[PDB]
Amino acid sequence: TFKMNTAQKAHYEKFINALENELKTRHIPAGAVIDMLAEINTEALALDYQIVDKKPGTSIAQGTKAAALRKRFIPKKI
Repeated sequence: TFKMNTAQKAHYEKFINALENELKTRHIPAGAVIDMLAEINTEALALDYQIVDKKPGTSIAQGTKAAALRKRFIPKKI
C-alpha cells in the first residue's frame, strides 16, 4: 500500500477491519460479497482508488481475519 495516500489507506483499513468484524459471527455469501464490493468501491471512487477481489465470485468464511482479507481484497489506485 506504499503507493496509497493516508486517506486511501484509512478508508481501506476501516473497510478491512469492519469486514473482519462482520465475519466474527457469520459467513458472507458470494452475492453479498459482490454487493459489498460495489458499495465500498462507490465510496473508494471518491478517494481515487478501488478494491479488487482476487477471488471474485466466492463467499467469505466466518472467522476470516484481516491478514487473510488483505491478501484477497487488494487496493489499487485508479
